[PDB]
Amino acid sequence: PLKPEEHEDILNKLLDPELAQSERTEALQQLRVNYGSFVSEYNDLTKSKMRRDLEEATLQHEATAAALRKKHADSVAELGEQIDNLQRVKQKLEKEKSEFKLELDDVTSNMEQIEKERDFYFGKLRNIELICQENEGENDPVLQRIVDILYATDE
Amino acid sequence: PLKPEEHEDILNKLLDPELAQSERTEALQQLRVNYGSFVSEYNDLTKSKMRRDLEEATLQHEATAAALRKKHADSVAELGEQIDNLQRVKQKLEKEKSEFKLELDDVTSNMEQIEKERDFYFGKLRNIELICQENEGENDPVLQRIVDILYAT
Repeated sequence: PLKPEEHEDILNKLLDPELAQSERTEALQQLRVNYGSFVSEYNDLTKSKMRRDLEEATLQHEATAAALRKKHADSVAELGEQIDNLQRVKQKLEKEKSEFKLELDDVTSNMEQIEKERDFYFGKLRNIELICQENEGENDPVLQRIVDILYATDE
Repeated sequence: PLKPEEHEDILNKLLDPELAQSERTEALQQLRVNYGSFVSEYNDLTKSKMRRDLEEATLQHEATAAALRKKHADSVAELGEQIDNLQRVKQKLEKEKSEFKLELDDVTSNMEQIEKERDFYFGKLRNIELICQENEGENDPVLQRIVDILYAT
C-alpha cells in the first residue's frame, strides 16, 4: 500500500505540466492500481463487515482441516486393518507350518521303524531260503512247501 | 469520499497536460485529502488488528495443514513397510507350510507300501512257522535251523 509519503511524491510529480507523457501516464497508473485493489475495498469496510469476514475464514479453515483429518484417519485405519489381517494370517500359517512340521516325523520315524521291521523279516526269509538251497537236493517235500512260500508273490 | 470512479474521472483530467494549473492543483488537492481520510481509516486499530489477525490465521492454518500432511505421509510409509513385510513373511510361511505338507503326502504313501511289504513278509514267516510245528514230530536238524531263525532276536 502506498505510504502517505509515496503518494505525495506522485501528486507533486503530476503537478508539473511539463513532465513527460510516459511518466505522467505511468504515475497515474500507480495510483490507479493502488486505488484499484485496496483503496476501493476500504470505501465500505465496517469493523463489523470484516469481523464476519475474519470469522468466516476461521470457519472455512477449520472445516478444511477437519475434512483433511477425516481423510487421513480413514487411510490410517485401512492400513491398520490390513496389518491386523496379515497378522491373523501369520499366526495361522506358522501354526500349520509347525503342525505339519513334526506330524511329518511322527509319521516318518514311525516309518523308519516299520522299515527295519520289514528288513528284519526280509532277512529272516533270506536266511531260511539259504538253508533251503543248502538242502535242495533232498527233494524234501516239506522243504519244497517252504521254498514255494518264499518265492510266492503278491508283494 | 470518492466513488471508485469519481476517482477515475480525475486520473484522466490529469492525463492531459494542457489542463490549467489552477484546476490541476484542485484535482490533486482533492486526491490528497481523500487519501488522508483513507489512510487514517486503514490505520484504525480495530481494522489493523483484524488485518493482521486474518493474515496470521491463514499462516498458522497453512503451517498446520503442512504438519498434518507430513505426519500423514510418514505414517503411511511406516505402515507401508509393515504391510509389505507381513506379506513377504506370509509368502514365506505359505511355502514352508505346504512343503512340509507335500513331504508328508509322499512319505505317508511311501510307507503304506513298506508296511505292505512287512506284512507280506511276516505272513510268509507265519506260514513257515505253521509248517515247522506240523513237522516237529520227526525233528529234522534242518527244520531246527529254520525255527532257530524264526525266533532269533
